[PDB]
Amino acid sequence: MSSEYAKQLGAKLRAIRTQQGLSLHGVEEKSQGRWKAVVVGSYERGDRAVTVQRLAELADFYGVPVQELLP
Amino acid sequence: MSSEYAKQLGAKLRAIRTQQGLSLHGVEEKSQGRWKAVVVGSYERGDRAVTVQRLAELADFYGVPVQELLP
Repeated sequence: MSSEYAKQLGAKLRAIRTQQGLSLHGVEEKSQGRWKAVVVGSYERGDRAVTVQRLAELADFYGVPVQELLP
Repeated sequence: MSSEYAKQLGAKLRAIRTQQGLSLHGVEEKSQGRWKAVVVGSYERGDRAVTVQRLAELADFYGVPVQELLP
């Protein structure tokens, strides 16, 4: 994905996370360790590729439609 | 992405395409060549990775919400 797309997708992932009062540590705890803070952080910065499958899994985790996370 | 996820995502991409009466050639024509028949075909079989950005672009092209294409 383009740098801009990855950056914007990561920004929405960060916004949705913070919006429901979760820190990266909080995400790791709530997900029983499935979603590691370091990994989610990398997705949010756009430093690591977020696959469609992963995006769908995160959307479900956060309780929001995939559309809300799309740039 | 898992083989099953890629396969299912491709199946929905194929279903939506055919549903609106477009052949792979038709897609290449309607998209002025942006979406090549060989490439879209590979996405449909799950032989080539479909990025989130690409999925969003295809959803727009087909005129359907991204959700309709998600396994």
